[PDB]
Amino acid sequence: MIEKLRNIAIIAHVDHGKTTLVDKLLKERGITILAKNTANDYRINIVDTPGHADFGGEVERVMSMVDSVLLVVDAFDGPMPQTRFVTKKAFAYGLKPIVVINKVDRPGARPDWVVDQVFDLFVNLDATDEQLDFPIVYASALNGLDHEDMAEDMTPLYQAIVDHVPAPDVDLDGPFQMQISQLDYNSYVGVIGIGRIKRGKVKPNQQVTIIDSEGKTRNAKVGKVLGHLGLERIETDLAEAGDIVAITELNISDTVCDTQNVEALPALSVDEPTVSMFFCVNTSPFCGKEGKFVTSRQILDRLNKELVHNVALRVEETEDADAFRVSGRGELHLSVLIENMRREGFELAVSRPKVIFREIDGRKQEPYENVTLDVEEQHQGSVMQALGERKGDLKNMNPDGKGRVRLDYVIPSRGLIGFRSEFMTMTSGTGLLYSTFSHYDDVRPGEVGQRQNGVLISNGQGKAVAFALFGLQDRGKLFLGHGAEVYEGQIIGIHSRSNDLTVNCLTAVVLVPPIRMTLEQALEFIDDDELVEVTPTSIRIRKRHLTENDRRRAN
Repeated sequence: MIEKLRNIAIIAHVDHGKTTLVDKLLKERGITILAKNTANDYRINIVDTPGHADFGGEVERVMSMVDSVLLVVDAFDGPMPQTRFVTKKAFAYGLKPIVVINKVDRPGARPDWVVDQVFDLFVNLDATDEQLDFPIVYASALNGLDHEDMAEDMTPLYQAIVDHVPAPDVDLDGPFQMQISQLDYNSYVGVIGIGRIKRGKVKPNQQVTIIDSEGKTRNAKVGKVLGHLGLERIETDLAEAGDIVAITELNISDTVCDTQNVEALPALSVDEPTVSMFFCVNTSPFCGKEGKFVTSRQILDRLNKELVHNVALRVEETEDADAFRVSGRGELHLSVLIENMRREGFELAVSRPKVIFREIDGRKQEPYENVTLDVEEQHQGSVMQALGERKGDLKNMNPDGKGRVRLDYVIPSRGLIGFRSEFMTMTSGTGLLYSTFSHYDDVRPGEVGQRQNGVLISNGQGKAVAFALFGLQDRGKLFLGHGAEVYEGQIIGIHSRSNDLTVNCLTAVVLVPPIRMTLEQALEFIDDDELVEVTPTSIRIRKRHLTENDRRRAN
């Protein structure tokens, strides 16, 4: 069995062979088509390499599993460049191609010319080998010159895979050990851990442990691929692209292994998340009113549905039955997921975006971002200073002659959380800034992403009145204007000092117009003891615990 597995991935374009071609070894799929050839039997998994680029690095994860690749290229045309993004990543994991020139039959094809290209745009693609690049199987659909030529254009192909692809360097014995490479979901089945087995064996009930930390759960059902079809399975062992259920929320990169003498799997590799935040069921006094989906049931079902084709997203279950550790490549990764879940009719509450302090070697490495800001020459001071105050060391400034200046800080994500809102206030809109995650340098040390002020909090359900809002705006700025239905817990504006006030919003009358707190703004605002409650219409900000005497109880 073990020295006769061949694991490859395919690549193509629009005049796709693909399937067609993988159909033809026996629209549409996919993951992963387990062909099987013999004159010894060979299992041949043939995993699909997506033409789309979802995000993060979906293709990276695919090639965790495989040891070579099919590169189908149209003879008619030649290797066009959604093939290009993949094949780049395909050589980086040091994989040997098998080029396949499709549809040489069809009467306007340039089979040689193609191969001239399939080096050219291939030698500039880096490898560096190949060379071979052989591979080199001239296929047909409806199956002359070139190779062979040319019996039943079907058997030679089988030989090409088995002679140049090696079986995967894996260990049948030791413990059990599998990386979750891909991951998909169903509304009864659970979440399924699609993987290729790195060590050992899996019975369907067969207890195990899961990692980054200490998730231990029993197994249930463990279906392997077989044709366009995953069948249930009494046991599948090493090397097989075998796909598995019941464990958990199970995640990408996440790894399995015997609950004895193991732990764990490496390979980050470049998609790992930088920010945790809690998504939880809306427990407020509008706790199901302004929009439809609200059961925790509903939300996780939704969250896995993203988790599937969101490679950057990582969802975890809690000590709470109603909450979840949603993690992402960014915060703007999450604000999206949230905002979209608003527009779908979901109603949920979210804890502030606390970062991910991972740790390379000894010291807490934490995440950093290359920030760039474009401002008026007046603001420079008002801007430069505040970022310094956020542990944002300065790289460069290219002051562009006009009267503006460009500033290029690097900051810790931890430290940039909040800034966006205050940056607009300094520059009064003429404040062009955005950043991008850069790398994971060492911790800064000191507590930094922390706001000075405290909030004004209403003390019961009622419509607001200027008989309170006109006199409370002598304490700070308000998030609401006249006649908005609030509750005991709704933060309703920032205070001038750092203490919080449990006030009454209820009991020329000119209220200065309030603040347009956007979703992201309210995320980059709230404390560890506060929450953002999102309905499909409204954005509400509150306190984790709701009555003044419930806050006293805790703090």
